[PDB]
Amino acid sequence: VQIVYKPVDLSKVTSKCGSLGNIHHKPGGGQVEVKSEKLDFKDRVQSKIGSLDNITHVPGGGNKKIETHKLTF
Amino acid sequence: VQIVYKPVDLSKVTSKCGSLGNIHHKPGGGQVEVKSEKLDFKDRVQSKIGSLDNITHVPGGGNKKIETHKLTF
Amino acid sequence: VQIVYKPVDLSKVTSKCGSLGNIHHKPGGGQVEVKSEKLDFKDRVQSKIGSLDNITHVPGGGNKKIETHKLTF
Amino acid sequence: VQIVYKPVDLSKVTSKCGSLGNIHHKPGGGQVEVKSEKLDFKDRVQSKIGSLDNITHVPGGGNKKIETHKLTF
Amino acid sequence: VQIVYKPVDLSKVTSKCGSLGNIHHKPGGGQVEVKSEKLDFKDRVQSKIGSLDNITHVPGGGNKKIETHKLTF
Amino acid sequence: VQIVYKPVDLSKVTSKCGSLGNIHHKPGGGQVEVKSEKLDFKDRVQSKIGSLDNITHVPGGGNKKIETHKLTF
Amino acid sequence: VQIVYKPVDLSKVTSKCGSLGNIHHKPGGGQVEVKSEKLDFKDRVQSKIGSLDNITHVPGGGNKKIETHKLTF
Amino acid sequence: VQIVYKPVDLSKVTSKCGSLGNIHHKPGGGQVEVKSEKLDFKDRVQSKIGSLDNITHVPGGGNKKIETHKLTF
Amino acid sequence: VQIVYKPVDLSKVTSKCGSLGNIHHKPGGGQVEVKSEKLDFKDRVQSKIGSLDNITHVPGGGNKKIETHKLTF
Amino acid sequence: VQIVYKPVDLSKVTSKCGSLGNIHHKPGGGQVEVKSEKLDFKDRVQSKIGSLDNITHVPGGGNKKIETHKLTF
Repeated sequence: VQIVYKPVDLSKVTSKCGSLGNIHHKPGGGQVEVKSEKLDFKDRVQSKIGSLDNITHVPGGGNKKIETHKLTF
Repeated sequence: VQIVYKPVDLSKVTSKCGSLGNIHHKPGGGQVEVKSEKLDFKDRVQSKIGSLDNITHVPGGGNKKIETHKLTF
Repeated sequence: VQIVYKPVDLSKVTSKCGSLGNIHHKPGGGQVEVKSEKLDFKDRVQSKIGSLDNITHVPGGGNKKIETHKLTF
Repeated sequence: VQIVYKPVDLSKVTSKCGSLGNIHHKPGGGQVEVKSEKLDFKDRVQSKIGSLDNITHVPGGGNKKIETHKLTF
Repeated sequence: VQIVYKPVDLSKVTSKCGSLGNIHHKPGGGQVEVKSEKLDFKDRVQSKIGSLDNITHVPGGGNKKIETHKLTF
Repeated sequence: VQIVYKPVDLSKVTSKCGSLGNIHHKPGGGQVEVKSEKLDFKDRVQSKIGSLDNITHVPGGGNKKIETHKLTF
Repeated sequence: VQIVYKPVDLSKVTSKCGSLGNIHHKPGGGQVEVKSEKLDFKDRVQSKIGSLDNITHVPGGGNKKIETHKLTF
Repeated sequence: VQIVYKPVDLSKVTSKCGSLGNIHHKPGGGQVEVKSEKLDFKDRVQSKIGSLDNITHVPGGGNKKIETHKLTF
Repeated sequence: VQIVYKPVDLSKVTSKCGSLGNIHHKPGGGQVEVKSEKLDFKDRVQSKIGSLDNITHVPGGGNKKIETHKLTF
Repeated sequence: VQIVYKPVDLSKVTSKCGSLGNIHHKPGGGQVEVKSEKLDFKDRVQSKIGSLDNITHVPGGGNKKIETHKLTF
């Protein structure tokens, strides 16, 4: 049994931008109310309960390359 | 048994932009109310309960390349 | 038994934009009310309960290439 | 049994930006109230309960390359 | 049984930015109230309860490369 | 010339209420936009321009008696 | 010329209430925008321009008696 | 010329209340924007421009008696 | 010419309340923006420009009697 | 010419309250921005520009009697 795994990746993920700006984010407050009793989180649990979040994200690039290589024998 | 895995990727994911701007995000508050009793989250659980979130996302690029390579023997 | 896997990808996903802007997002608040009792989330569960979210997304590019390669023997 | 794992990655994830700026983030406060009784978090649990967070993120680049290589025998 | 693991990575994650600035972050305070009784956190638990955080993050670069190599015999 | 003005008022305006309650008022926000140029208000002018008001009025009584007595010679 | 002005008022404006309560007022924010140029208010002018007001008024009584007596010779 | 002004007022404006309470007022923020150029207010001018006010008024009584007596010769 | 002004006022404005309480006022912040150029206020001018006020008023009584007596010869 | 001014006032403005309390006022911050150039206030001008005020007023009584007596010859 002979297994050869040799994928080739010469790809390009790119961007160019002249001018990025004059970005205004102005949230008018607000009310969040959460009521619960018992929280039992067992395995690989990701959670957010009760939030009023404000996020401004302005990267010059922000490009992504995600890759998975899985070989199982 | 001979298995050869050698995919070739020379692809391009790209963008160009002159000017990006004059972006206004102004949420008028609001009310969120959540009531529950028992939360049992067991395996690989991702959750958001009770939220008033405001997100402004203005990347110059924001391009993505996602790739999965899975070989099972 | 001989298996050869060698797909070739030289593709292009691209964009060009002169000017991107004068984007206004102004939500007039609002009310969200959610009532529940028992939440049992077991495996690979993604959820959002009770939300008033505002998202402004203005990428210069925003192009995507998604690819899956699965070989099972 | 012969297994050869030698993937090749010569990829590029890049960006260029002339000018990035005039970014304003001005949250109008707000109210967050969370009530619970028992929190039992057992294994690999990531959580946020009761928050009013404000995040401004403006990287010049912000590009990402994420890669996983898993070989199981 | 012969196993050879020799992946090659000559990739590039980069950015260039001329001018980054005039970034204003001005949160209007706010109220956060959290009430609970019993918190039992057992293994690999990461959590935040009751917060009003303000984060301004403006890196010149901020690029990331994350890589995992796992071989199990 | 003899003028006699002597009206007699022994009237009663009354109310009785056992229990007043469980009153819920929950407006779902909304948008109001008003555009004008020149406002010239000269004499005894009462006005409201551009509003999103919410009024809850729950008096135990709220009874009124309005009376005008005008004698002109 | 003889003028006699002697009106008699022995009236009653009253109320009785056992229990007044469980009153909830929860406005969902909202947006108000007003644009004008020239405001010229000359005599006895009462005005409100551009508002998002929330009023909760719960008097135990709230009864009123308004009376005007005008004699002109 | 004989003028006699002698009005008689023995009136009663009253209230009684057992229990007044459990009153909740929770505004969900909101946005108010007002733009103008020239404001010329000359005589006896009462005004409010650009507001987001929240008023909770819960008097035990709150009864009123307003009276005007005007004699002109 | 004989003028006699002798009005008689033996009136009563009153209230009684057993218990007044459990009053909650919780504003969710908000945004107020006002732009103007020239404000010329000449005589007996009362004004409020640009406000986000929160008033809680809970008097045990709060009763009022307002009276005007004007004689002009 | 004989003018007699002798009004009689034996009125009562009163209140009684057993228990006054459990009053909570919790403003969620907020943003107020006011821009102007020239403010010319000439005679008997009362004004407030640009404010975020919070007032809690809980008098045991709070009753008022206002009276004006004006005789002009």
